[PDB]
Amino acid sequence: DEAEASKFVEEYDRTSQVVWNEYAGANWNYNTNITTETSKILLQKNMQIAQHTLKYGTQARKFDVNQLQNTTIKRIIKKVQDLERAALPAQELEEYNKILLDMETTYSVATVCHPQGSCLQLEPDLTNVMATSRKYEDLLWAWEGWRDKAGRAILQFYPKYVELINQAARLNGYVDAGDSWRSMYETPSLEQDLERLFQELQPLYLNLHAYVRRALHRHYGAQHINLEGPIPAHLLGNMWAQTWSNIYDLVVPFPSAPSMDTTEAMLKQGWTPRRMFKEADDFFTSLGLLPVPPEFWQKSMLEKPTDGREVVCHASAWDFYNGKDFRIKQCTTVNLEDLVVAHHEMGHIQYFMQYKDLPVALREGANPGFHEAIGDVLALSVSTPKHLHSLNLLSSGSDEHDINFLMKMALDKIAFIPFSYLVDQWRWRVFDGSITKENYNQEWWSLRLKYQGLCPPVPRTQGDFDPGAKFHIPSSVPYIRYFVSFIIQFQFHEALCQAAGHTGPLHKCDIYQSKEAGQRLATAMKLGFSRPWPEAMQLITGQPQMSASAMLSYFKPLLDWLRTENELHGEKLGWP
Ligand SMILES: *[C@@H]1O[C@H](CO[C@@H]2O[C@@H](C)[C@@H](O)[C@@H](O)[C@@H]2O)[C@@H](O[C@@H]2O[C@H](CO)[C@@H](O[C@@H]3O[C@H](CO[C@H]4O[C@H](CO)[C@@H](O)[C@H](O)[C@@H]4O[C@@H]4O[C@H](CO)[C@@H](O)[C@H](O)[C@H]4NC(C)=O)[C@@H](O)[C@H](O[C@H]4O[C@H](CO)[C@@H](O)[C@H](O)[C@@H]4O[C@@H]4O[C@H](CO)[C@@H](O)[C@H](O)[C@H]4NC(C)=O)[C@@H]3O)[C@H](O)[C@H]2NC(C)=O)[C@H](O)[C@H]1NC(C)=O
Ligand SMILES: C[C@H](N[C@H](C(=O)O)[C@@H]1CCCN1C(=O)[C@@H](N)Cc1ccccc1)C(=O)N1CCC[C@H]1C(=O)O
Ligand SMILES: *[C@@H]1O[C@H](CO)[C@@H](O)[C@H](O)[C@H]1NC(C)=O
Ligand SMILES: [Cl-]
Ligand SMILES: [Cl-]
Ligand SMILES: [Zn+2]
Repeated sequence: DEAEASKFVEEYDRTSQVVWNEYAGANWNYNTNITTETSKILLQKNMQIAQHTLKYGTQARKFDVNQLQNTTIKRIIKKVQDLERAALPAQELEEYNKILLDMETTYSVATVCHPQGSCLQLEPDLTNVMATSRKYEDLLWAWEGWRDKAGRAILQFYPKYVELINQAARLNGYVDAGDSWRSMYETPSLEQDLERLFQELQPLYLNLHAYVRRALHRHYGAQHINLEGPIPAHLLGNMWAQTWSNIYDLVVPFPSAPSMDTTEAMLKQGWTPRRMFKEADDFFTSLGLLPVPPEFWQKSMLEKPTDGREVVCHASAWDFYNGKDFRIKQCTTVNLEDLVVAHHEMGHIQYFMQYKDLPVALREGANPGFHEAIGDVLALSVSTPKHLHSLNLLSSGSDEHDINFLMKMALDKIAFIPFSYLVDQWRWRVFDGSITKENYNQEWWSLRLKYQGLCPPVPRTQGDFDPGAKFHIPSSVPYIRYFVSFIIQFQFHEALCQAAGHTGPLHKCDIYQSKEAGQRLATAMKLGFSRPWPEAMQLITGQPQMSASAMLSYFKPLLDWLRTENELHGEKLGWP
């Protein structure tokens, strides 16, 4: 009956709200007051939600959904039939939840110590080392040490995790966990579409890579940089070499056009975590988008707590499933990177608020990439010299300043493309059994080489598990969403710049206060997961494909500059 599928999704919706709230409830209380008290309540909440998932998922499975007339109801029920981990038998479920928890915990408490000297955590201590050291051996120490202590300690967990995550996926009708993850895009052509997009950004990436390598050669010495080879992975200013803007100082196109210390000026002006998020909120509301509610301000955690209570520090945005309570937890450092991340997280919150009246099953982004993209869009405008100046973080003109800013943007946006691409290429092949525990690491480095053109500064040996040194691997968060985000964020920016009436070069656009730009975003965000994502894309951009052409157009002046510069020096693009 049509009416009985209707009643079912109504009940699911009512009961999911309550149960999901309680779990987000408990999970929050844990994350922002790790104790074994909150940790014991979290465990009990895990079983509660698994038990509701099972109850509802079993019932949803009894609907012959072909026969379902209403498309929203068909779509909700189809999703409820996926139990996720709740599909597992009781034993396996217990052990998977515990694997996830032990992996996350291992990663987040791992420290690197000098022999009778200090122990360094990943944030801020090792992150700052990677960002600011210019000494090969000091970078290597932090780079190797992090892998020694985080990645190797993940390895004892990973095989069992893969086994249980694949098992849950097969139990929900997928072939393996990767297949389950890719199905979030509802795009049978996903893998080839992503490949084409990655191929489109190779000229820009290869030219960026070659110019950066020559600049490293100049700093680190001819004996340590091969001008036709991969770059050693510890020299890019970032623990994973996944963004390169901390070595802007070594690579500036035009040293003659100096620019302000963004970080120093924020500090210099006593920016706090709160001002950072307040500025993010202001940008959202300038677009006519929704302000975060008063509750957000009361309950969010915007900086490492100081009552000596212990917390999980990775920036994250939280929906509590009651249409009222949305939160961010981030141990905000006062710097440029973190201001972007504030925007990133605030984009998540905006989406939560835009779709909060849908059925919970439809409360997701049009695809995971759209969710990751929202904040970054706003942040592209934020990073303009024009905007940074309006916030009193830059002094201003020239072609030089322009090429300098593009370079700064490139070391964030372009460098991340291969990295964000390779992560799930690796995991997809682990999940499908192509990569086994005997070759996790070797296959990671194959992809690190093939896609990013990087090599490990020291030989890896059996027992290393470098992937486990990147948060999302032990936390089991899919990563392709970030490669998608990075492409479609420039298309969004181009479309909103167009809505806003900007003309001339795309990278000069700043959509601050554009109500036309807000309306495009709001309409798409309001859809949630109610319609195939090409419809949200078409709402924003007027067409329905993912496309690198906007990112290319944004970067085109930099492409020309890098070609001229690379050609002048005879660079050989790539790493034979
Ligand atoms: C197939 O089924 C789907 C699903 O049906 C729904 O779910 C199933 C399981 C059954 O329960 C159904 O009975 C139930 O209808 C059908 O899709 C639905 O179709 C109707 C319209 O035909 C849509 O109604 C719109 O709903 C929005 C918002 O909905 C929520 O939020 C409101 C405000 O917060 C609140 O008033 C509602 O009660 C509702 O509540 C939420 O419900 C979800 C669960 O569904 C729950 O999880 C939430 O927690 C809960 N929220 C709260 C607060 O508790 C509503 O805003 C719309 O109003 C406008 O639309 C009318 C039509 O044009 C218009 O006459 C009104 O004046 C009003 O106008 C607009 O108002 C705006 C803003 O103020 C204004 O700017 C505009 O100018 C104005 N527009 C005009 C005049 O053009 C509206 O009623 C449902 O959204 C929709 N559900 C979804 C998400 O798909 C589908 O129709 C069926 N298909 C077929 C083949 O028939
Ligand atoms: C810091 C940023 N943090 C993430 C993040 O915000 O995504 C955190 C951790 C990963 C999940 N996450 C969240 O906050 C989610 N609750 C977001 C979400 C998931 C599903 C549905 C809706 C919303 C991040 O890792 N980033 C940011 C860019 C690159 C990547 C990285 O650091 O490697
Ligand atoms: C932290 O946890 C303990 C045990 O759950 C609790 O009693 C205490 O109130 C919490 N502290 C804060 C500040 O939330
Ligand atoms: Cl690595
Ligand atoms: Cl994803
Ligand atoms: Zn995110």
